[PDB]
Amino acid sequence: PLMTDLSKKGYILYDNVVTLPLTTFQQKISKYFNSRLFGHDIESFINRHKKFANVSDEYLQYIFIEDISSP
Amino acid sequence: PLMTDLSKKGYILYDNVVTLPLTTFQQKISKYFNSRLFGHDIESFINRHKKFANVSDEYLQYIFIEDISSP
Repeated sequence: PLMTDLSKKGYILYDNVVTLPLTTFQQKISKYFNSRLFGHDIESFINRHKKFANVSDEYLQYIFIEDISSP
Repeated sequence: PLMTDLSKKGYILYDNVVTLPLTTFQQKISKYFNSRLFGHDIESFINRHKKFANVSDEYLQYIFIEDISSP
């Protein structure tokens, strides 16, 4: 139920389904680990885990802890 | 404890790890490095032992004991 307040944290909700844009996730995770040394790991992880609910709607059934931790 | 002389040489300690610039590293080994002769051999050294913080930052976990002694 807290997706309502989660969407107010700079998040976008589509069709009442948690949507994970690819570029935002890649840019956010690129600031923590080296891209060159982990690109194959990232692509292998996403290829075997990604799921799309539409032709263009692609999301990951994963939620971080920082974006949901209360301040 | 060698920070007294390391700082005088213009080097900086990053994450308690000595930093050696790549450009000045290649300056001394210009005669000892050749693309046609030593490039393939030096690649196995570079990829195996040299580690970088990111794409831009470069450092080596080694120092020249003979090159730091005052003549």
